[PDB]
Amino acid sequence: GLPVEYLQVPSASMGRDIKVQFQGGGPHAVYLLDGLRAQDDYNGWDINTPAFEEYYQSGLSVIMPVGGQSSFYTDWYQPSQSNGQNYTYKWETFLTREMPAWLQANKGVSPTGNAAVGLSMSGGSALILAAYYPQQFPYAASLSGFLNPSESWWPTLIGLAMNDSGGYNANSMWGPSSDPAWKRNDPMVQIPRLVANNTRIWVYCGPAKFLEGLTLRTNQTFRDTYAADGGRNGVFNFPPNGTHSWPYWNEQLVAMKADIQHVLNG
Repeated sequence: GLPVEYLQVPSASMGRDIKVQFQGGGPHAVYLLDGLRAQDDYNGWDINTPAFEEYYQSGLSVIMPVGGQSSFYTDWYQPSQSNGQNYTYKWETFLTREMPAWLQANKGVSPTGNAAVGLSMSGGSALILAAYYPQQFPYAASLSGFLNPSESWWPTLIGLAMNDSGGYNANSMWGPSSDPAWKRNDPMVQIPRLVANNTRIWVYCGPAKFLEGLTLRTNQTFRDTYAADGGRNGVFNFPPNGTHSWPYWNEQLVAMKADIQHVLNG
């Protein structure tokens, strides 16, 4: 393995340095993306789980970016017009070009053959990353993600969640919900890409009752649509007693370990 390192990785596009938590152990890597309330000091996976301990000696490096609260790890249209953001979020640019090039040049981490693992806001992001960058991400996991952001109740619920996580503006990110950027970044809409790429996908989920019914309809509709579209490379875990929380999110990270090992490492 490797002692956990704390890296400063420059982002030309965002005009600043992005902190990155890193643990070596192999040329391919698991990207652990954070949730809606991503803090600026440490990645949620490291604050809350033994994710590093669990992938030590796995044959895989672990990459744990820091920051990007309410960013959906996407390239925003503009700075958030609401909370005085003085720059434009460009996290997709960062994760698909700037971080991997840094990591290949300085550490020999391969820019292809990796896994994207996301939760909450980045669950969908991990699927979108694999949909448009299949060489970089043959494996993607969404744990309690927004599988259908562009549809029905979700744009409002996302906008309200961002409002409540740092005062961010979904309008600055992807425009109003009629904007095509909403459907470009909708995992449900991009299922044919996941099917065409033969991406290995791992999907978990487990007022409040209304909210559960919304996620249940959305996630079952996702599963249904993936299978109807020819998907053969998915795992869908909807345990009744699973929760929307770090211990179950970690339980899923552990359960897919062997899965990621076989896919990325043959």
